[PDB]
Amino acid sequence: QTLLDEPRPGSLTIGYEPSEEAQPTENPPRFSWLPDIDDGARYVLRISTDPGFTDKKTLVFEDLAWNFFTPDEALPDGHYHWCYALWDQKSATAHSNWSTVRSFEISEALPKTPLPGRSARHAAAQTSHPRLWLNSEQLSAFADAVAKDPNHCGWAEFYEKSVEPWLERPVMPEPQPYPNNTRVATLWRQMYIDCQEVIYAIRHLAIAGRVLGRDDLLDASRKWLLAVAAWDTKGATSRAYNDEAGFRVVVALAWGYDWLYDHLSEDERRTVRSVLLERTREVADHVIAHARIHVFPYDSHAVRSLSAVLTPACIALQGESDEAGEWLDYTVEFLATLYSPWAGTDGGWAEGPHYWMTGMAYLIEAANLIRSYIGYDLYQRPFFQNTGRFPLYTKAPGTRRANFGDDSTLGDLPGLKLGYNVRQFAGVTGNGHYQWYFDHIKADATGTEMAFYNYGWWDLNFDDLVYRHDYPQVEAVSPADLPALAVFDDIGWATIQKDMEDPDRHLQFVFKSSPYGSLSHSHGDQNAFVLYAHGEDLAIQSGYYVAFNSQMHLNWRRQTRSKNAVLIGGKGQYAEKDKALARRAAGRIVSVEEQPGHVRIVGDATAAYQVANPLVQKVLRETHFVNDSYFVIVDEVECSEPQELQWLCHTLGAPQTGRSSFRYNGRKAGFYGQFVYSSGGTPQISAVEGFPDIDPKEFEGLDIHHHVCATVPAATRHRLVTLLVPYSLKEPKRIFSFIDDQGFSTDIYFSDVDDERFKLSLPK
Ligand SMILES: [Cl-]
Repeated sequence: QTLLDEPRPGSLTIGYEPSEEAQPTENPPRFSWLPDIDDGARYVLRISTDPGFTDKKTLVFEDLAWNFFTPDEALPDGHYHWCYALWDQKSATAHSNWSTVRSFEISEALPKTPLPGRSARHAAAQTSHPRLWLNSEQLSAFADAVAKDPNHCGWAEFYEKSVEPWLERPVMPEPQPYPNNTRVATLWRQMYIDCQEVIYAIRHLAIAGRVLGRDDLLDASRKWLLAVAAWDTKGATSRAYNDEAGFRVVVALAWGYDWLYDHLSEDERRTVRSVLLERTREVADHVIAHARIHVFPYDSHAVRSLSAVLTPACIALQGESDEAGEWLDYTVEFLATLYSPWAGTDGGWAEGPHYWMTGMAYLIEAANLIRSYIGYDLYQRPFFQNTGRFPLYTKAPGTRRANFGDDSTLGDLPGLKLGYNVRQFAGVTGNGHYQWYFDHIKADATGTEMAFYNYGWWDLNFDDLVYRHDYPQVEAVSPADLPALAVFDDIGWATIQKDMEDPDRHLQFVFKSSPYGSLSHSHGDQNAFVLYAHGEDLAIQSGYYVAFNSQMHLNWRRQTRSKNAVLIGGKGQYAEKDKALARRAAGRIVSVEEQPGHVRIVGDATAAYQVANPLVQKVLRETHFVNDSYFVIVDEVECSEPQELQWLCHTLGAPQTGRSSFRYNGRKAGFYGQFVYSSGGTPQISAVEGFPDIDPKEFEGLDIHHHVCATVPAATRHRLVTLLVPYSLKEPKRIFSFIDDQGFSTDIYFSDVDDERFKLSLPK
């Protein structure tokens, strides 16, 4: 008997799930285990209520191709055990010892989301073409419906905006290598934009041809398709040379092959298929063998190619490639089982809302294609049921700098695709708040549709056509009744929204203390907050995108010093390049409490500071949202040796400072901050301009931002209480405070101008 190797998990691998440390969130559970030493191993999985795994009480899933699995049926409520072994295909038996036994509970509260097995999915997949978006029955019904009314699903708008332009256009010439195979940003981008247009032309002409019964459009589509099929698979548009170009060529070939299938001669089909298979194999070998996302599921670049590239290519190829059958199974099973380690059960996305936009964009495409083709609906999984609200609470219309993480749009209004993604989730859930969000994001942002960051990535007219055909339209509902508080526990984000519909009263507050640390597109921003109030960005996410790996990115935006957060002993949270340490440099939401007039959120960022400073023993931050009007921030820090405390807050313009306060006024709103209590000593307050130690060429011609720094003398214990009062410039506000520090606790009494009161009581 072979001895099964059961490797230790790492910071960037899958874990062994389900278990008592990781109870299932769905029924049936999503199973994963680290693979044996032999990468060409097959597995057998056993599930039983009997931890002895007696034959009659046990479910057995034999001959599994991969180290992850979702069963095709929900389990009865109860207590279960599971193990796995290596499986010998020929003799039909386990050829290794059984793994560690792990346990889990199934209750009725768990959403029931089974994955139809390989046989059922293969049987559900029709043999005819087309397959992508519409089957032949649907295509027929849609053609009849467009014959009776050219405005059916907005077809007339789609034809005009997304088909018509390609009728005049000469077939895109094959992209050329760079001067001396040395990549330049302009040429790299133009190249993948060129390949994106090849998707649009081939796909939209073919669709128009089939919908309108027009052979001439089919002929025009075919012309682009054969030209692209003739491009050098080892040339400039290969995955190896420019993967962005390579990805797009595969998608173009897939839509053309699928929708022109019957229009192409058998020989033309052979030409296209051969090149489609060859290019698809390049992508599949990268996702499966190199990126190895079934072991390393955080690789979003590889997950994107699985979703956006593999899905359409493999669907187009079904029945005419055994390889493609296997790659489609992997794709479907991966999205059903392992997608995604960035996703929280409450709908949060650990990388932040900008990366939610791009990530969801390509997940949505895969899910829509798969639902149509085999009738399996990924959106039924609870993450997708919940995730529409993440951008609703972190990227509300009008907010520019009021969230966290890498954001290529930082400083601008929320991107169009955020609304479009959320509309998809409106369709799924029937939620009218999601529709409202779509309407308002679109209104604020349209006119940027043809800009390279949208046009080079998705045709929104096609998104519309597909959405209107596939989903019932949801009526927008005012966010006036939207819950003020949304907690995303798994990722450690807490958000408050007030008066979202009102441009003069709208508040967006977000607090972050994440178990994900500074990993990947997250920063050293645990126990940090951002604040948009009275319709303006006040306490901001600072700096500019510039580029990944710029000084602005690495030395400002990743670092705690750019955040509305504390520094201890002159040091921030670990935010360098070591991925394991980045993940270790973590926070967590300790508690959230809510009653009328008082929201209390507690964050613990101890590990986050400890990684870079072993002197640190405890780092807690409380944020109080008081009487729907102002904030009280409580910073509690313990160290083994005297360390000073710095309290930072960032703004678009220069703050003015005082003896125990600072103030910033923007265009229509403003806020003041006051240090009402500091056990470690009276804070010294400074206003700082710009981005220290950052190359000014990186932000040339752009306005500098500012921050206030309040420094408390070195102490082993800090308790700092900061009152933050936002206001409309039309009605500036003042909050009064009294400290009662006698007793076993420090009591702070707050009152407004109408003697409305709040009492903070902090045990000593
Ligand atoms: Cl979450």
